[PDB]
Amino acid sequence: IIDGAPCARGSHPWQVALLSGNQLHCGGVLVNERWVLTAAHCKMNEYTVHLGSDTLGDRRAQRIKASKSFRHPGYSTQTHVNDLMLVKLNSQARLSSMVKKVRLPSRCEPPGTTCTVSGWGTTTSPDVTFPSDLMCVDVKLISPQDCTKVYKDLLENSMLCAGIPDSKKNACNGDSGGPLVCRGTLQGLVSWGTFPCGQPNDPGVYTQVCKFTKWINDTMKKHR
Ligand SMILES: *C[C@@](*)(O)[C@H](Cc1ccccc1)NC(=O)[C@@H]1CCCN1C(=O)[C@H](C)NC(=O)[C@H](C)NC(=O)CCC(=O)O
Repeated sequence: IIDGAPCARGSHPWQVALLSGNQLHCGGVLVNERWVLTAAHCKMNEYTVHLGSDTLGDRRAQRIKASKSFRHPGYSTQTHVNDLMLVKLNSQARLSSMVKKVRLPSRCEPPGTTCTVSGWGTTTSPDVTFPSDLMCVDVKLISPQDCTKVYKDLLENSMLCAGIPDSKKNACNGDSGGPLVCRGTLQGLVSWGTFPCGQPNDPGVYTQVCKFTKWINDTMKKHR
């Protein structure tokens, strides 16, 4: 997260991290005791999932191995359309005041809504700096018509743009798959942006969760 501040302690109990061993790979969100939602571009053969602490690296965090994951069938490794994936935990997450299921949306929040995006990704770019504490920034949803002016053919329908005018506040490497929450529901998963991160007036681009709830539910049903 570029130009953020630590998230409020205990306010992100549905945030997880996907690790390669104990190295950050991506963010994610806990959907239920057996499933994490993240970005398809974060696909690996196996993952370690961190839950239950705002401190990445916390010796007391819950850690669960995950062997199985399923990208949206429409995902492209070229364009990153449909950048979402479900990761199946090998054992059930232990829920508590610090480990909670995210609230998936019924509806799509409109342009101009204020939202919060979180993650443990780099706070600097191109030279990286990885934080210990979960970082947050508030960003506003940008309409497709406005966002197309910037990204043109790179933007496809189920991508949602968000940012703050003239601001570096944004997502960056290591934040993918983490949550963009607006008015109490999960509206986005971090997907992509420009490089170096934090260029003013280059929106962050998110998978628009309100377009994928049938696939999310159907896939979880199918796999257990
Ligand atoms: C995987 C996830 O952690 C990461 C999150 C992220 C968010 C914002 C900025 C950078 C990274 N997502 C990515 O790494 C995605 C998926 C692979 C490629 N990718 C990108 O966001 C890359 C960095 N974006 C680009 O290549 C964009 C489309 N082009 C440019 O940035 C060109 C130059 C420019 O205008 O500055």
